[PDB]
Amino acid sequence: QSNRELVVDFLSYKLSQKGYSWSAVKQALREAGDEFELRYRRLHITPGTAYQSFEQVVNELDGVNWGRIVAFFSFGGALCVESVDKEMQVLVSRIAAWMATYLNDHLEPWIQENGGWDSVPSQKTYQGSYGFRLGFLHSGTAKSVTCTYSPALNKMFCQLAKTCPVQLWVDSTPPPGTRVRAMAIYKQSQHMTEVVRRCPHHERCSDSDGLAPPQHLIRVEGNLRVEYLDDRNTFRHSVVVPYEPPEVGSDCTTIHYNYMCNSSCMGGMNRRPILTIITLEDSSGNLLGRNSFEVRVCACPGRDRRTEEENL
Ligand SMILES: [Zn+2]
Repeated sequence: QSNRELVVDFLSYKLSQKGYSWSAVKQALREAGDEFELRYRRLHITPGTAYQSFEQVVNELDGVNWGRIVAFFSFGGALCVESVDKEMQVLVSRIAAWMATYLNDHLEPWIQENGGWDSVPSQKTYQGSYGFRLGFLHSGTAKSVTCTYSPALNKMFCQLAKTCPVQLWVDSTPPPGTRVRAMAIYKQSQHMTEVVRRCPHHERCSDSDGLAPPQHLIRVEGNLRVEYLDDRNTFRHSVVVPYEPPEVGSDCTTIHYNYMCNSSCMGGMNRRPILTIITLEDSSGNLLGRNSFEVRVCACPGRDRRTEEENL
């Protein structure tokens, strides 16, 4: 229980390589941890679903060898960095605690027996040089609310075709010509290759604003400069608007998104969970920053969020 020095130092080292401070046989793990990274690749994380993502990934890697321990320590390193990227700093100390309770029960008893000292759009969060973060109104879960967001799940519940305000926060103002793109993908791995689109009923219902194509799940409300993309090679849908600096006195910019199809719609999402990816891009289309959040479109956003959070 004092291998804590290994976890508390190895993770703080991977935070050093990215610019974060924590706030013998130590060298040995960093070289392997590093040497494993340049030769590798390397699953969503929320403050509530945090221990779940640790039970799953660590149990899924089937005889413990000297190679998986690096792969496990290195796994906890990316987790703490991505947790801070997602503006979820709280999980860093929690991850070290879980990294201290798995090796103590499952992984070490193998080491004392040895004792030797020698197609799919990515969803990784990047805040980028402009400090790009997402903000949400804290609207509670009373039965009458159009849209609500759950921080414990980083999940937004909204009613169909209702204003979903999403805030863009930046440390510095991106140059003119900057654009903001929204895109939905399926959350589960088995469906991530499938394009999220509207179901036949809502696709052919008289709801068009005259700007969005009838097959697009996500629309932007109140913006004549809105642009809709059906990708030439991935066939994925996205919607982009020009970024505007915050209003007079404000310090965030608010896009009004609409979700035009319900989560349980047969022929569409068919009760499958989706994520919405917001990217900041310049005029030439280079990526400046990316954040994502799960979305569910339902009839009563209030009751569904409270029902989900009461499970935590
Ligand atoms: Zn539908």
